[PDB]
Amino acid sequence: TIPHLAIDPFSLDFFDDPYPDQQTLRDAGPVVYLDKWNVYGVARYAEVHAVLNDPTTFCSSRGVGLSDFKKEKPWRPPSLILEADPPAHTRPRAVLSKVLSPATMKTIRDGFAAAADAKVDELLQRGCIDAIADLAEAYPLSVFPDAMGLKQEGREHLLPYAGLVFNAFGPPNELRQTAIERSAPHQAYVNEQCQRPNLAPGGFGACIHAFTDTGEITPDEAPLLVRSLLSAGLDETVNGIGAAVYCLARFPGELQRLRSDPTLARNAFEEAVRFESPVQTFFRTTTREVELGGAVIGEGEKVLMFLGSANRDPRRWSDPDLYDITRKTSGHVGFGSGVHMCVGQLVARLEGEVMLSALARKVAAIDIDGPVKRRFNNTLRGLESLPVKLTPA
Ligand code: HEM
Ligand SMILES: COc1ccc(C(=O)O)cc1
Ligand SMILES: [Cl-]
Ligand SMILES: [Mg+2]
Repeated sequence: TIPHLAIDPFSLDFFDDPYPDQQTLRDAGPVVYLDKWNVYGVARYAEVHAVLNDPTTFCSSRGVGLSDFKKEKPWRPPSLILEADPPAHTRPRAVLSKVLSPATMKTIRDGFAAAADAKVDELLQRGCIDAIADLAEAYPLSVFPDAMGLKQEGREHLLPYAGLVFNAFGPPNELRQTAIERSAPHQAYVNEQCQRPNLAPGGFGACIHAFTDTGEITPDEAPLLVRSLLSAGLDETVNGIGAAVYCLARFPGELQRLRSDPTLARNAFEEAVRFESPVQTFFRTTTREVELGGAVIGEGEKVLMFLGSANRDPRRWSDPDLYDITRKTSGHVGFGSGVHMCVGQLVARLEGEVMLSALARKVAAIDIDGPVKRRFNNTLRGLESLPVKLTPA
């Protein structure tokens, strides 16, 4: 009843061009079985959405990577939020929600916007730049470590650690094993910065610690919760901004619409998140036997959700392969859905909005002018190098 496929969704060949294989995964059936890794897969929008919104059956506390925490040891102590189910999930989630709240966005918006404007003006003086290293990476590194309240020393470990986190959700292939091997210096840096004295008062990390006074988290929970914000947030946002720049270069009509109404910047970034889905995949583990789209899945089984495929499923989206900055993007699963839906989504949207606003107001054209290179990661989709020439408005 369940079709078995040999597609490896963690192979370099798949990362290089995943979209034909994603259609094969969708059209095979609502539920497939991937023989390469012995997991179930759901690639259509309806089942991916249903699984995300059924946390008592499709749980997160046994890991959201391939590894089942009931069978194997986690490579680092489990996240208190990502790798937890309700009710244990609830109070750490509430703390991060308040630390990254709408009210908090007011305190950082002016500096985040000012840094984006300044970066675009700096890049316009150079003309020919790498939109990853010099923009998609440089901009988040210029605002987010400061807003966390990190010291200057050691920040060279931040991008390597985020790459490791997302490679470690994958299967035990070369990308994962290379990342975890000799990763101790990255872990040691990150764990040290999670201690209260190393976090600047007023920043995100210090505010997490301040919530230990309230009873929502204990002081011994706060370092692991800070760790969540040094794990998530950097690489996915880098990849989303780089994909937006790529899209505005490949779809010049959409850059022109954005230039004509810069208030479309926020939705232009949301559409980039749907289009690219920087987080391609996550797993759940079944807590009981369950029927899903006619498929009977046993207990204790890993279920792979193709978020990127769900965001391109023609059963749900018109012209899913087009970048459309006025698309009604509500309902996309690029940030997840349900109790775990990205608690950092307002920070992500702020960074993406203000960068795309700066481009909309200052740049007349974005032309690819060098070899484009893909960045390979077991969980993240994104570019390594994007040489462009920026023409000033
Ligand atoms: C475009 C950028 C981003 C994308 C595509 C993204 C994607 C996601 C997705 C798909 C989830 C759901 C995980 C699941 O269901 O298991 C998630 C959760 C989460 N994200 Fe993001 N994220 C982004 C930016 C950020 C930022 C900027 C931060 C921090 C400031 C962040 C921190 C988190 C955390 C802590 C969670 C766990 C929430 C929970 O389990 O309740 N992410 N993210
Ligand atoms: C969605 O990606 C992540 C990765 C790590 C964490 C965490 O370490 O809590 C949360 C979300
Ligand atoms: Cl760590
Ligand atoms: Mg400082």
